[PDB]
Amino acid sequence: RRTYTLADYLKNTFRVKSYSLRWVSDSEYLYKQENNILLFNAEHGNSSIFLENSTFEIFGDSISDYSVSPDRLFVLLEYNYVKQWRHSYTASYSIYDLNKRQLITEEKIPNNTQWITWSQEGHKLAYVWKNDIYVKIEPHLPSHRITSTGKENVIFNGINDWVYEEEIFGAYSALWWSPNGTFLAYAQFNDTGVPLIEYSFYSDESLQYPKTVWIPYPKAGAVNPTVKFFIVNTDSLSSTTTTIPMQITAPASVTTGDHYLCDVAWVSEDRISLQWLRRIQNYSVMAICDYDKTTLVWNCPTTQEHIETSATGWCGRFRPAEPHFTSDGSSFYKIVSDKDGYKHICQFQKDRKPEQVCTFITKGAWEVISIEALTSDYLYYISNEYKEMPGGRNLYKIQLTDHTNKKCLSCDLNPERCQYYSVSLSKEAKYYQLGCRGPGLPLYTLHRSTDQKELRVLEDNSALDKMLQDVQMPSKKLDFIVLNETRFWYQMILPPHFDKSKKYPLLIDVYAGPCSQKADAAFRLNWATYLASTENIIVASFDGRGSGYQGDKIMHAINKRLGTLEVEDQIEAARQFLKMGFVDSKRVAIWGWSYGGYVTSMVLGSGSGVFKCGIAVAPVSRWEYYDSVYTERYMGLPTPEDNLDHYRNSTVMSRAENFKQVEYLLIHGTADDNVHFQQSAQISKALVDAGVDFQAMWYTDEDHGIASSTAHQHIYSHMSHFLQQCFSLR
Amino acid sequence: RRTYTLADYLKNTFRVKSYSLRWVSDSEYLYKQENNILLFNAEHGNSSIFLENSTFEIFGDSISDYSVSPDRLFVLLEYNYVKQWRHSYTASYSIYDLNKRQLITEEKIPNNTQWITWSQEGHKLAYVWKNDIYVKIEPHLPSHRITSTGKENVIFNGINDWVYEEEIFGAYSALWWSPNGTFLAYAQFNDTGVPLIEYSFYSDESLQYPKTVWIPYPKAGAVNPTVKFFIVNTDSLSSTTTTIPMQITAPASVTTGDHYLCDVAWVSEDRISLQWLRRIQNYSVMAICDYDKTTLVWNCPTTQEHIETSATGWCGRFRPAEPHFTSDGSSFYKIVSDKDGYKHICQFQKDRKPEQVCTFITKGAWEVISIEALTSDYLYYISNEYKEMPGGRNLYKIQLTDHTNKKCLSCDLNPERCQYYSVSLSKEAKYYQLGCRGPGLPLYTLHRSTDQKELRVLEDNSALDKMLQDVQMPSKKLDFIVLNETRFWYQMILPPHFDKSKKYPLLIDVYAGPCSQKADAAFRLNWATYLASTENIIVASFDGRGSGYQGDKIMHAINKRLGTLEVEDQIEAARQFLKMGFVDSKRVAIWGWSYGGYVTSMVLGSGSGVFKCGIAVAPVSRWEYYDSVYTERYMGLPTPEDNLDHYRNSTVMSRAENFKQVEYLLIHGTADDNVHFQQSAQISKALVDAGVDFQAMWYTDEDHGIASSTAHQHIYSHMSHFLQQCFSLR
Ligand SMILES: *[C@@H](N)[C@@H]1CC[C@H](C#C)N1C(=O)[C@@H](N)C1CCCC1
Repeated sequence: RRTYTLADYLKNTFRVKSYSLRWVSDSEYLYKQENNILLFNAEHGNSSIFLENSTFEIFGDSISDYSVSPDRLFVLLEYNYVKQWRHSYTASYSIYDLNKRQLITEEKIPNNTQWITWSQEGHKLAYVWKNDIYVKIEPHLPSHRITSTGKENVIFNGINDWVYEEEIFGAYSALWWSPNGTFLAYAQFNDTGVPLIEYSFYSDESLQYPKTVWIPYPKAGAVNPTVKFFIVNTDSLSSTTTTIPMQITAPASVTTGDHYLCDVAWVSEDRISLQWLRRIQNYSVMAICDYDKTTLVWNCPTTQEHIETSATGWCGRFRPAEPHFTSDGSSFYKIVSDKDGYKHICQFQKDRKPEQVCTFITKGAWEVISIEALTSDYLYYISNEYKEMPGGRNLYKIQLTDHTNKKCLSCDLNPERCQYYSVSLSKEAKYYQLGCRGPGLPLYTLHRSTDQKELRVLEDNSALDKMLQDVQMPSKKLDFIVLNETRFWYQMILPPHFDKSKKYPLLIDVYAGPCSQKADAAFRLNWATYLASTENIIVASFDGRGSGYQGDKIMHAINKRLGTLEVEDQIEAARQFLKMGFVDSKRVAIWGWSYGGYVTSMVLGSGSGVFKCGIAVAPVSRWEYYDSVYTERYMGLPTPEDNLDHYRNSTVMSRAENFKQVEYLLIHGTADDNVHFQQSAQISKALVDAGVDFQAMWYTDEDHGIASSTAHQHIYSHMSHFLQQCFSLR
Repeated sequence: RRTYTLADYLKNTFRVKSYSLRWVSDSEYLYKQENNILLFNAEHGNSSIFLENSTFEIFGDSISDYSVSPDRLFVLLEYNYVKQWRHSYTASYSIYDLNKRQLITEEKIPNNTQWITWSQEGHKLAYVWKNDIYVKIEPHLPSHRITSTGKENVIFNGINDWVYEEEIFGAYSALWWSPNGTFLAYAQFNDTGVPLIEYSFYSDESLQYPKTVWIPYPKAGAVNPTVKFFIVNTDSLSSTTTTIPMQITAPASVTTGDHYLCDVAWVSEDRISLQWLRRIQNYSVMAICDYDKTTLVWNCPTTQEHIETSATGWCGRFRPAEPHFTSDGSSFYKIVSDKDGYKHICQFQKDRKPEQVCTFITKGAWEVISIEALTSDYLYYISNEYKEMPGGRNLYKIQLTDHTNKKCLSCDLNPERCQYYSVSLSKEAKYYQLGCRGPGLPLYTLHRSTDQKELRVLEDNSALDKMLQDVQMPSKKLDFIVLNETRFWYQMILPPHFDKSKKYPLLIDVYAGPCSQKADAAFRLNWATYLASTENIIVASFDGRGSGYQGDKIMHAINKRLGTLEVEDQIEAARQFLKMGFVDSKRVAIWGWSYGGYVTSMVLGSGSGVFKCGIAVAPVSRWEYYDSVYTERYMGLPTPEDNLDHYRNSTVMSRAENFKQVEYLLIHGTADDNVHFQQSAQISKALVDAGVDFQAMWYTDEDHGIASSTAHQHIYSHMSHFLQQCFSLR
């Protein structure tokens, strides 16, 4: 009869396993086992050593990661990893020759690389160092410098600047090898007119004078970085001191004013697909470009233009979805909202057709989460269609030649244990591995695409299961309440022997940002687990308006006015929970991180009287402080000629007064390059001028995630005690 | 039966009056009455209007202050005051012609002056603007630019750089008019090699991007600014486009390495006195310089050198005391430690004499606080001699011609009400005003120097007295405990009907920095008053080793090792207090600001088990972070060749562990240019790595004094609740 301690959480007492494989072909994959990379034969467990407990130990214990060339001939050894922003980071590398069985030592690779990657084919390498792109046709050979315009915080070649890395692409990389590795496409960013944000860094107590970090960061309405797209021919390198990359210029309907590069996708090797977006993400264009053999130039004829548009809000969930072309690149499938506002799959022809560019292959009041693979006859995707649960994830498949032949491949398997699947098909969809993140303990299995014969079970958390037997785990209800005649899903983490007649304190876990989803069928062991299993607190989340994957009617509901409906609906959800009975209305709280911290703060400052206390970590206090790409996507420009008013209305400080009726805890990281601290600093100041007492806590040199070990532990313990004090427990 | 509320303190319910006069001659003074400057006749209350309720109102309500030329012909009107550091600030000025009865409008004075002042004689003005010195022989006339080397954060002409303003001179000014206004002496500082500290400023929530303030600030051991001393001849100005100032060069025994300018003092008009100090304040030299009429140059012959030295610690209390020359400038009196280490008054002859430069005029185990005036026959000073109370202040006087004719002039007056006097003699000591800060309510009276006949009572707080009748005011014991065979004074603010048999919670109010004094006989209405009158908390302070005015044996006890004895003795004092009975050992706290916050933190982190909780505001966490002039004066240089070890031993972070046994509250101001925040940031981080929970609070854009109105209120309320929570009250 043991509970789930805060220590169980902080020390990670109960490890949850998984099976992260790396398809190397249509029939074999790689898998790390006891610091050994093994090659597995999907079909017969037939295994085999690929890299030993050994190898990795040479470069000390600093071996951050590894990357096997596609032709399985060499292996990249990452080490001396140094983080920088969400995805950026710099490591040192070593190429290990599998065949010759030793480390290539000749033409090494810069001891401070910002990015590196093999071609899709052989053993070609492209890496960015000092903001410049370099190429090595083969591992033993010398580097060919592709660019030289590179310069810190000014010119980025092959890597994204801060805002692009964070809001557009999602990674540091801005390189794209064409299939058959003939070309190498890359983007270039000029951060010149972009303003700077400059926070302090204290470092070891031995540093006598604190450093200062500057970053070209564009806040709402500020001048943004600029782009340029190039494609350099890899094959000529050996016969020149320099090659002259060819530039593609965004489509006219985008060049008139500020705009961004949305996504890159190689169709074939003489055809590439680029997606562009206007600064006001109202409009989007996806041009298809062909390589002219004669004049050695790329053409992006307006006939292959393709326009995406939204009269309700913005394009895509967080940006236009990616296209998936056929072999002959004659057509492509892409997820777009249908006549009803439901993100579905439809076909396109390379050449645009007058208001008929699409033919939907999917219909219904549910949405396609993502396209997973496109065979010559099949299109495997993932949707939240099954059991009308927008919070669930299942793997479907449609026969191209017959859109009727639609079959779910995960819906049966374990309806009880699994309702949230993650997938991963082999190079040519011959086999497919399934990741059950579903309600119960995560379950990984691999099947044979043909008949779905579950070849075997790769990982069932039997171990974690035996362990959790001696612990009083909490439960998780995932249902939905209905407001103004609409389904609105929510979830609750119920403490152990939860008795519907007694009354418990309630903690609302918030996010509620555009296209967010907190109510789902995924298994987790987090802080909320400890809060229910040991403090008997009910932790609930509610996906209200402007959220999830339930159509644009719900998502675009927030458009041009954040800090409105999503906040309100969060309060309503609490009301409703109270009406369910088992909630001690005298002890109801709410917390959130980043966007969630904003809503938390906006709820606490609404004076609805419904909440006692709350905690906001790295909150946003007013949209002018946040970056352009994100903010503007929903708020437009902060100008009288546009949406300045809603900007100035959705301020947290403008609600300082109402905080007198609440115990508030504001937490922020000192080195937060994302949500600047200026944000919380502006809040504390607002409350101080209002004469409202509250509790604060800064985390010296912590990121936007306050995730260093010691900090992570400290911030959760401190938040626990805050709730304990607030709920009269502790 | 009403108590003294936290509101009584914060809103300043009970105003304490005073009488701030401005001697205009040996017989008349100025006094502000209902926004009217009145001229009073010391002798017969004979008054008279000098400036009206009027005048001041023209320049709106922005009239920051006023300054009457010595020849009472014009008045300076300060307005548009903008603070910057402790004493620095910039205002706008207007010269008001008393005679012509209107504002001089012609040759105005720069709308952003950094400093200004009349000559000691007529109506000459010298002011610094844009770091350059300017002169106006008379108010209606045009400015004569004296310097032009001026440049922000680099070259300072006539004003002090940050460290000098803060640690050496105590004011922004670096100008000195000679008597008879012929010359104008000034110092010039080059901040060139001095490193920068750069904190952020957020300002109104409308500022989209936070500013950054940089300041050339030299931390312990860092490169210091450099000095140069000039004297320009004011009389030539009218006959040149430019004048060439003459430079005086510090004495040889100081020029070998880093050093500072200690103090400037004009002896006569052909003789000036400069005091210099080595970077290691072990040594000091006070040269006397004469103006050569022939070669038009100043000479500072080594024969008039004069050397001050300390084999126990540093020179002076916070720097060498100032000299007080005779009329004919043949001799001068200055406060220096005697053979026993007691700061006393002794005579010097312009020319130094081989190890006999001094002749003490004072002896005893008490010290002379300061010299107040030097007549042709009398020397008025202030000491803590009376009743062997080092915490008391009395005005004495000695007949020069007979050192026996020593008489105290304030010791009788009101032994009950007054034990802490402040003085102020007329231009030639014909009359003298007394300021009773003593035990009881402050009492101001003026007397006639001849026989001390108290002419009248200028201010007795009868008003405040009538008011405090209906309030249960706390008492204040000022006694001393004896440790290791030595007197050590302490004081306690006892709650109203204090009953020696019951038991109260204890709050130690700390400072305990070198030459500090918290135990004195001065009347005050502060936070501690509220804490006793309404929370029944005993607030006590203790002057232990390395403190007050009780000889160098006690003061220099800390030398080369801060964060030692002064911390310990503070704990001992608590022990002793407990042994006195009336202290609930289960509820003992301790707080402090700046230096006090350091000791508080060092005590809490000592694991002595004696304290429950504590509060540290803008603390120092390790001496390498604090500035050079201050730190080095007691710690030397942070180098292995000197005192690096004691620097690294006295760290607050090195005691993180021991904080597990304490409720700690760390508070810091965001725009603290004095104690950088880097300090608290380094502490929070230390505790977080130690896994020690604690409470924090930052004050957005607040100074080192967190003294803006809203902030001041907020920080005390928050501290109150912290103690309330800690002491189980609230
Ligand atoms: C906190 N999560 C901040 C607050 C605003 C925005 C959101 C949501 N945000 C981000 O960090 C975003 N970059 C966000 C990360 C995942 C999708 C976009």
